[PDB]
Amino acid sequence: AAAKKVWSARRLLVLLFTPLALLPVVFALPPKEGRCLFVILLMAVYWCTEALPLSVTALLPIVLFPFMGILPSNKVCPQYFLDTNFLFLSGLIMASAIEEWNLHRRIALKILMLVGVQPARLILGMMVTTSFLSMWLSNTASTAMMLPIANAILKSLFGDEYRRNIWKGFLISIPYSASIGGTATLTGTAPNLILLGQLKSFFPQCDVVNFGSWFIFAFPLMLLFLLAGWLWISFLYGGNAEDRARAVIREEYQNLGPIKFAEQAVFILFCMFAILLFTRDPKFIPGWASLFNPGFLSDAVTGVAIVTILFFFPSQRPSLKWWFDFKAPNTETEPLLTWKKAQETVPWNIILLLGGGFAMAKGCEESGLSVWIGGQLHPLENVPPALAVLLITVVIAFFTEFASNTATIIIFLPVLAELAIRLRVHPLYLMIPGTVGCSFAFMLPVSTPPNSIAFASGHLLVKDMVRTGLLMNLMGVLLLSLAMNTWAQTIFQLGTF
Amino acid sequence: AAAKKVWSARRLLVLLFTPLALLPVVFALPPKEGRCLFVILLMAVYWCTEALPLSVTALLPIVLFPFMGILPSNKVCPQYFLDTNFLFLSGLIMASAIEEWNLHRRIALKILMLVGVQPARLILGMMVTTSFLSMWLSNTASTAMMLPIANAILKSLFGDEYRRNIWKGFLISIPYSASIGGTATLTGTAPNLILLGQLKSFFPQCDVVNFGSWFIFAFPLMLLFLLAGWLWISFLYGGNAEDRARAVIREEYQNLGPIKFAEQAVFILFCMFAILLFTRDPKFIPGWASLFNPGFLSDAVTGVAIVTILFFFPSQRPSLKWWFDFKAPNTETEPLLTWKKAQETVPWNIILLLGGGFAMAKGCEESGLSVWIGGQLHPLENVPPALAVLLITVVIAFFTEFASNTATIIIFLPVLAELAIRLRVHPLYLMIPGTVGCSFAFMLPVSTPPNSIAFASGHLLVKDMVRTGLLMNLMGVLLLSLAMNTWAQTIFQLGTF
Ligand SMILES: CC(C)CCC[C@@H](C)[C@H]1CC[C@H]2[C@@H]3CC=C4C[C@@H](O)CC[C@]4(C)[C@H]3CC[C@]12C
Ligand SMILES: CC(C)CCC[C@@H](C)[C@H]1CC[C@H]2[C@@H]3CC=C4C[C@@H](O)CC[C@]4(C)[C@H]3CC[C@]12C
Ligand SMILES: CC(C)CCC[C@@H](C)[C@H]1CC[C@H]2[C@@H]3CC=C4C[C@@H](O)CC[C@]4(C)[C@H]3CC[C@]12C
Ligand SMILES: CC(C)CCC[C@@H](C)[C@H]1CC[C@H]2[C@@H]3CC=C4C[C@@H](O)CC[C@]4(C)[C@H]3CC[C@]12C
Ligand SMILES: CC(C)CCC[C@@H](C)[C@H]1CC[C@H]2[C@@H]3CC=C4C[C@@H](O)CC[C@]4(C)[C@H]3CC[C@]12C
Ligand SMILES: CC(C)CCC[C@@H](C)[C@H]1CC[C@H]2[C@@H]3CC=C4C[C@@H](O)CC[C@]4(C)[C@H]3CC[C@]12C
Ligand SMILES: CC(C)CCC[C@@H](C)[C@H]1CC[C@H]2[C@@H]3CC=C4C[C@@H](O)CC[C@]4(C)[C@H]3CC[C@]12C
Ligand SMILES: CC(C)CCC[C@@H](C)[C@H]1CC[C@H]2[C@@H]3CC=C4C[C@@H](O)CC[C@]4(C)[C@H]3CC[C@]12C
Ligand SMILES: CC(C)CCC[C@@H](C)[C@H]1CC[C@H]2[C@@H]3CC=C4C[C@@H](O)CC[C@]4(C)[C@H]3CC[C@]12C
Ligand SMILES: CC(C)CCC[C@@H](C)[C@H]1CC[C@H]2[C@@H]3CC=C4C[C@@H](O)CC[C@]4(C)[C@H]3CC[C@]12C
Ligand SMILES: CC(C)CCC[C@@H](C)[C@H]1CC[C@H]2[C@@H]3CC=C4C[C@@H](O)CC[C@]4(C)[C@H]3CC[C@]12C
Ligand SMILES: CC(C)CCC[C@@H](C)[C@H]1CC[C@H]2[C@@H]3CC=C4C[C@@H](O)CC[C@]4(C)[C@H]3CC[C@]12C
Ligand SMILES: CCCCCCCCCCCCCC
Ligand SMILES: CCCCCCCCCCCCCC
Ligand SMILES: CCCCCCCCCCCCCC
Ligand SMILES: CCCCCCCCCCCCCC
Ligand SMILES: CCCCCCCCCCCCCC
Ligand SMILES: CCCCCCCCCCCCCC
Ligand code: NA
Ligand code: NA
Repeated sequence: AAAKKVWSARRLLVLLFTPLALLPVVFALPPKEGRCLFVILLMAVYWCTEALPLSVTALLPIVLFPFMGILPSNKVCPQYFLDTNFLFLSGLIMASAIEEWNLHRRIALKILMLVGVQPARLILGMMVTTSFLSMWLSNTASTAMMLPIANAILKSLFGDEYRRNIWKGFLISIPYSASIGGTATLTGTAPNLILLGQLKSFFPQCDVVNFGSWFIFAFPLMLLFLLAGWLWISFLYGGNAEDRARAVIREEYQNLGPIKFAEQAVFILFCMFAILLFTRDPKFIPGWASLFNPGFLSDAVTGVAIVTILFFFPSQRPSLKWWFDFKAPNTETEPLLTWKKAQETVPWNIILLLGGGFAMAKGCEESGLSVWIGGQLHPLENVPPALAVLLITVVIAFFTEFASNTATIIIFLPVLAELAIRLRVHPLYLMIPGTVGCSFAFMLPVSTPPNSIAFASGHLLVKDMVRTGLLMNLMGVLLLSLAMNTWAQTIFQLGTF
Repeated sequence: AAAKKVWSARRLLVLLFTPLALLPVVFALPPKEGRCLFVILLMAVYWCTEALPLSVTALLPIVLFPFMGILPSNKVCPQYFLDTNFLFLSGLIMASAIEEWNLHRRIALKILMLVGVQPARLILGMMVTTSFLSMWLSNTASTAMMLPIANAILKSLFGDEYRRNIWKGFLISIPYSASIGGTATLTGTAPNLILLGQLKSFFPQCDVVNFGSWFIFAFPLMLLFLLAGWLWISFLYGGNAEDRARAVIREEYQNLGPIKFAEQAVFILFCMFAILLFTRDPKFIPGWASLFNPGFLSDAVTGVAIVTILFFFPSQRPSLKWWFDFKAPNTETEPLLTWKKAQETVPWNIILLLGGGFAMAKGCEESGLSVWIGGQLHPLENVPPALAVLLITVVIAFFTEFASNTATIIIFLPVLAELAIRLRVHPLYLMIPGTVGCSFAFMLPVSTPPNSIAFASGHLLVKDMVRTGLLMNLMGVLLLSLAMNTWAQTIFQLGTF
């Protein structure tokens, strides 16, 4: 009867009744901690229910922290453009340049010719390809470059319900596989570097964690959880015609024609971007960042420097004969990427969302909410450490679904640092589960910017990724427990304290 | 002969030959100061020559400051989203909402009916109206709301060279008049508040400057320089037909129809935005910011809070009968502004440009370049103070043309604070000329975000605003000298030290 009427006004009802519902939180715990917790929970609920646009919800700290006395306006505001947001923006512009010169179509056609016209084969091929792309680039970047290729693939092989279910699954596989791929390498995603820096600050003595040890630990996790995710996606979606389809694919590749100068320039800039990101500061061999002041350089500088080249590099072959040829027309050359096209194709909503995550994080530590959470976990000492770390990674994997991976790892890592020493257990035994599990962002679009990129297409529903990410998070937590129980205690020698 | 060939490749030639030309600067003065000066001059040249897009040039500090050892990456990047950038973004979104509901057309038609079909009358009317709008709102905001009205006006009265010259002049009058209007009131523009805060920090004893004194000092400057600018624009541009034109104007107003609920809601949100901005913290009567922690609240919080309402407020009249009427269709209501339309219509290039200004400013003080500049001005002591302040405001008015007003005022105000004490003159006699003259941004689009908004239309040329802003800056400097010589020495009692 009235259920349809209530469900029609879902937005305003949630907006007006969420602060009222979360009001007892403020009175439950100390004032600043209570107000910060109220802000965090309000932001999470508004993100999950889509009561406000993700960007608008991300701007909530600017209003809430100063009014509640948590952070000044001059402190919460600069958090929205930390250097990580520049790296993500530079990756987005690089992906925009890749799309704009039809390089994604060439890559997609190459993938179809290599793999074939089989939805399961194509899904798995992009799973491994995007994970490989994510071991060196950020998850948001790799997702922003792999949705163009995936959409080209779909428009290729498909030119009823099976098609559109394949659409849903074929597009859900990319952000998930990017989040999977970010975990194995320290350079793969920001939370790994956050873990390393926080370990250096908290524990100068502990130096067993490097690129090699982290890679040998987490690559099996990549393989296992990637296969598990691929099987889940395949089962949920998809369970002389082949010769004709391959003939059409080859005809389309020939219709693409020879590679243009702009495509080669964009691809070479991509290769330089990835190589400079990886070689900036490896932890086994020093990088080129050692040639300058320590701590002055980051991945944001590399990204911005690479992107700057796209805005003045010519898109056509420059010939010295033009200067001598007075008969040649005097027209300005087209750059690789104009700012107009970039501004049209850059998702600034994602930038604002990441900024909201950073701001809510800084509010969390500054208000003392993180210290309060660490203090509240004190009675978790009689509980055996194994399933204690199990429930810790469960709650971390289920809280990273609201904020970004970077925000949740910054919020929770010092809490785990205090908790591990307080419970006389090995710190890494709690350091690593949180860092890996924060990348398990699968429920909502706001969980990670890759998911927002996925719904940028419009073929994915919230309920679908909710249903998939439930079991994705479950298997991720189970494999984290397996890693902590079998081969983490020897690689990082964390089995003895 | 080859002049056309060289002028064809203006972009790359400037890009490659500007660092080479500015190379001796690094060796001329101490290393960090030299590198910072090189960055500032390179950014200014690239902005003036359009060698790179304004946003791309604004991103130069992220690459240059960390590589040159001036600022760390974690200290340059957050400068791009200081709270000044949220206030401007909120104003841009508010202007977008005003445009999206055709309120600008209603205001424009009202202006034509009040004024008449006369280009000089309309130009002057918008001069005073935009100056009035700028006494309480930021220059960028008021410009972003007044270009829509101006474009509606042009499409109204005009439906050969005289038309298009009127186009140029009619569109140049808005950003200029906004920059004029920002100076008279402390709340008018950010540099006035920067002056007040820097005066409080440097000179706690000096408290003669308040809202009333600044207003009575600078309102005559508004009137004089506004009339001078209006005469210059009129002379440069523009030097029973009237009844029929007025009949068409009235017919268009009737075609607009009755004001919709969305238009009234947007206008009321505008009024609340302006009132809350003005009453947040007046310096003669305390505002509502005194109800909270001191220094926690700013104009950014007010702007974001007001803009947040636009994204969930319904655009249609909500009736309680809908709940009882079970036969009514159950469709979601349209909000006042969706995030998609805002993201389409927000000029993020302006946000990046302002961030580049903030970053280059912080690089300027951190590297010691500001202290070096202050030390170099030591031999300017035998020169009489009058024409010394004249040349000081000349160089300030001619340097604010490259960076934003906020960036240049932050860069130069501490330098003037040291210089005034070093030359045993009244500090305000140097405080005020710099603050007012930094708002004299008239040469280039990068001089102030209002100018970028002006070229957002595309009917303005660089040479035209260069030609106009030359004399605009000249008259502004002359009137600053007049104010410093006649009625500043009594209002601020700065004639005796
Ligand atoms: C927003 C909707 C969708 C989810 C539910 C949120 C609200 C109703 C829930 C979430 C967690 C809840 C709190 C959990 C624990 C406590 C401590 C107790 O001593 C008093 C009640 C209090 C403070 C609860 C109040 C209600 C609460 C804030
Ligand atoms: C996880 C699901 C069930 C609920 C949604 C998450 C939020 C709203 C829940 C999860 C656990 C909850 C907390 C559990 C226990 C306490 C201690 C009590 O003295 C005050 C409330 C407080 C601090 C709760 C606040 C609300 C809380 C943070
Ligand atoms: C083996 C015979 C039949 C075919 C030849 C192999 C071809 C199709 C394979 C071999 C190596 C492959 C490349 C390996 C890695 C990458 C990087 C990835 O980001 C996009 C796809 C791309 C660029 C692949 C395209 C297809 C490729 C070029
Ligand atoms: C191929 C394109 C993308 C350019 C990148 C080339 C890479 C491989 C180059 C460029 C700069 C180089 C670094 C420059 C300086 C040093 C310091 C030295 O004590 C050890 C080697 C090391 C750390 C180099 C390693 C290789 C390096 C990172
Ligand atoms: C590096 C030294 C030589 C100075 C800089 C020379 C630059 C400005 C010159 C060298 C070669 C030139 C290119 C040669 C040929 C063409 C094709 C024609 O449609 C004009 C643009 C374009 C694309 C020229 C742009 C300018 C250019 C790139
Ligand atoms: C919302 C963000 C900032 C943090 C995530 C939710 C936090 C506040 C929740 C998640 C799980 C919660 C804990 C769950 C169970 C217990 C056991 C008992 O002693 C009550 C408090 C305590 C220790 C809770 C404290 C609050 C807690 C840590
Ligand atoms: C970029 C173009 C358009 C404008 C001109 C910029 C270059 C050529 C100019 C601007 C200011 C100049 C500097 C001004 C003063 C000095 C100090 C002197 O002891 C050595 C030369 C040196 C260091 C000049 C070198 C050339 C210079 C850097
Ligand atoms: C204003 C026009 C003429 C030039 C463009 C502005 C820049 C490039 C000019 C204006 C004034 C110039 C400065 C004037 C005097 C000196 C002192 C000398 O020991 C080193 C160079 C230095 C520090 C110059 C550097 C370049 C400079 C800052
Ligand atoms: C005097 C007779 C002939 C006509 C009636 C006067 C009308 C046309 C005038 C009187 C006051 C005027 C308003 C005064 C101030 C503003 C705010 C400005 O931001 C937009 C125009 C607007 C909204 C004006 C519109 C025209 C207006 C309503
Ligand atoms: C009309 C719409 C836009 C709402 C704004 C109303 C304005 C005029 C109201 C709202 C909040 C008010 C302030 C609330 C509290 C105080 C502190 C008191 O010691 C002096 C008055 C002062 C400073 C009020 C001044 C008037 C004020 C600023
Ligand atoms: C404040 C209390 C009453 C709870 C919140 C009630 C809100 C959700 C209700 C009250 C009146 C309602 C509006 C009444 C009429 C219409 C027209 C119809 O096309 C549905 C949408 C719309 C625009 C409704 C949207 C939801 C609404 C604004
Ligand atoms: C580029 C930004 C950061 C600053 C603006 C330009 C600065 C560097 C320029 C503008 C005018 C210049 C001054 C002009 C004249 C003199 C007199 C003599 O003693 C040489 C140095 C000195 C004192 C110059 C120092 C540098 C200076 C202050
Ligand atoms: C004085 C009371 C403090 C605790 C309650 C604060 C409630 C703030 C609600 C903000 C809602 C913003 C979105 C509409
Ligand atoms: C104890 C000092 C602060 C008291 C008020 C805290 C809550 C303020 C909420 C402001 C909400 C503004 C929404 C636009
Ligand atoms: C035979 C190979 C021809 C290659 C042509 C394209 C070269 C593109 C180079 C881009 C370099 C970008 C960084 C300077
Ligand atoms: C070691 C030399 C330091 C001084 C010169 C630095 C030159 C930097 C040029 C950067 C140009 C960026 C736009 C192409
Ligand atoms: C004295 C330590 C720094 C030496 C080098 C200074 C100049 C660096 C320029 C880097 C330019 C990078 C362009 C992409
Ligand atoms: C008779 C007057 C009718 C007015 C209808 C429109 C009212 C709009 C109110 C907007 C309020 C925005 C802040 C809550
Ligand atoms: Na997350
Ligand atoms: Na300026």
